[PDB]
Amino acid sequence: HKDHNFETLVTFGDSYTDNGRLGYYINHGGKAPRPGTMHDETTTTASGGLSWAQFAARDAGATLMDYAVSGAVCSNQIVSRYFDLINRTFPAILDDEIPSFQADVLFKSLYPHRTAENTVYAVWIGTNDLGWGAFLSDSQTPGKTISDFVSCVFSVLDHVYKTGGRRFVILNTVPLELAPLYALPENGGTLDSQYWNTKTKYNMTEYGQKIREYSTSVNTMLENGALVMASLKKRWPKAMVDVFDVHSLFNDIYNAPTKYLDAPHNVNSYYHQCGPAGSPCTDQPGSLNGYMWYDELHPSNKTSSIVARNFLDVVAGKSKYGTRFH
Ligand SMILES: *[C@@H]1O[C@H](CO)[C@@H](O[C@@H]2O[C@H](CO)[C@@H](O)[C@H](O)[C@H]2NC(C)=O)[C@H](O)[C@H]1NC(C)=O
Ligand SMILES: *[C@@H]1O[C@H](CO)[C@@H](O)[C@H](O)[C@H]1NC(C)=O
Ligand SMILES: *[C@@H]1O[C@H](CO)[C@@H](O)[C@H](O)[C@H]1NC(C)=O
Ligand SMILES: [K+]
Repeated sequence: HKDHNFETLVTFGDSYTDNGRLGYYINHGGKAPRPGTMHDETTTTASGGLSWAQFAARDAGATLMDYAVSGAVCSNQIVSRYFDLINRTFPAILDDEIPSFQADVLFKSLYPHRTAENTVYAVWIGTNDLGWGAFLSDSQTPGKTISDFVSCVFSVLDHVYKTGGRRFVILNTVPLELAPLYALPENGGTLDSQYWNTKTKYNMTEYGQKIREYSTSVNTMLENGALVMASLKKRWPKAMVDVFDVHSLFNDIYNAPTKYLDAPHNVNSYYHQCGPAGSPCTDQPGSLNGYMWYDELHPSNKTSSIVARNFLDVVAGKSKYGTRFH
């Protein structure tokens, strides 16, 4: 615990990170928690267990403030999706998560001693922005591009910086073409999915290559844009900005699953298999620790634990997956 040089982990993102906040919106009339209150934490997330942020905070002996909301995009002004269950859009980072955090930091009951040195701020967003019903189906605000998505991520860091945060980690986009949702059926991919219930009406090869181009392009722009902003444009004076190349880590797990997963070392299918309505559902035999993917879109709790251990290495300034900018 004392081997990790922070006391508080603040996370922004989507269902890869969420530890109960969409559940709050669902159960409280589609409204965020009141300022100075957090949602109830769950230990059963979209991973089938803990999210990476929970593994990381537990191993660091850190308090987790997890503002991630399942379904989120970076900015609803760029692209949004309607969640009928809450009678509004899925919450987004700029529109919903950041305003919550900005209100909460004024409460000592939540943030007893938040300093530039003792708090790490992480953002992991893009899975929904780049995917079906968003940029992949050209559903964004007309004229917006994936370059505007990258600009939004840096705007998240501006808002954190403005509150006095200085230690930033951007987690880049995963290889979404390897998620069974976007993979070809011949390689374990879904047919019609709860996340894309018309997938089989499309050239699945073309859409999977398009999401590879979008994700790799965003990853190039996140790393070199962060370098420009941090090192040339003076955008975050005296901040430390890490980029965690979780894209390479996902490829490493996918390509060598016997090094990372328990039997059956499955990377191309998914543990929890639902019909295209999202119901009914069957779990595969054997351990969840033997699956890269809890479902066709979400990394397993086992994959999430691997993300967490590498994240802590990135925060320590000693990781093959970390690039640090002062
Ligand atoms: C991921 O979550 C699964 C499911 O909860 C965990 O696996 C089980 O762990 C318990 C405690 O060891 C066992 O008794 C069960 O037999 C397992 N399966 C079920 C259905 O409960 C797994 O340990 C978690 N992995 C990580 C890395 O946290
Ligand atoms: C959405 O609106 C319906 C009907 O107006 C209502 O019954 C329901 O409680 C709303 N959902 C949320 C989470 O507010
Ligand atoms: C589907 O997309 C792939 C990848 O671009 C292409 O090679 C193939 O010709 C396409 N098939 C059809 C029927 O359009
Ligand atoms: K610590």
